[PDB]
Amino acid sequence: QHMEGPAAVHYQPASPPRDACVYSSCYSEENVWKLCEYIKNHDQYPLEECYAVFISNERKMIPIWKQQARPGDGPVIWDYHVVLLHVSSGGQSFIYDLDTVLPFPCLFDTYVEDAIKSDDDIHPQFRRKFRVICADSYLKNFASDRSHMKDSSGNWREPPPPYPCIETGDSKMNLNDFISMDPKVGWGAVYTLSEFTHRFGS
Repeated sequence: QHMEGPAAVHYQPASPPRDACVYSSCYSEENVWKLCEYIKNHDQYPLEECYAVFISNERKMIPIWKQQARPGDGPVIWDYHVVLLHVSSGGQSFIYDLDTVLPFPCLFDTYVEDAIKSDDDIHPQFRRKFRVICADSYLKNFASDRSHMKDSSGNWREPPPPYPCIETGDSKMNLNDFISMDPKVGWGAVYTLSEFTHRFGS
């Protein structure tokens, strides 16, 4: 036997159940934005405990396992993917990924072990980096006009979410500044996988 040695065994989710959340396939940046908006308006948790997490790399090709789009043991290769991180006040982190087949929410270490996996044996151009943006800053600064989701004739590659584009007073499109993992660009902090797990893991 091994003791763990605060443990959020009675943790109450910060969102409704998965199937009650606003969701559009291939718009995880907006799915996460809508979770942040829910948390802000629900007055259950401080918004400052929550983070939007962009996952990508220089070549924009990241594997993620346990994804609903490819049931089974293989990964989805995304250009980028976004999840919500809640660092609960006792220190235990939870990941909210509407696209995972893992629990919603999922303990941080379980998500990193099963959905992300180690980069040690991954071909280097597929290795993952993480941009972590406070949810308040994400709601204040993110904007997307969805122009990246159209084909060469201007028609939707994937059907858009059923509400108007997210925009701010300062921008109608800055998605590339969140997908970027250049720390000189955008908002938040950029981590390698080992830095990310060192920072938030138990």
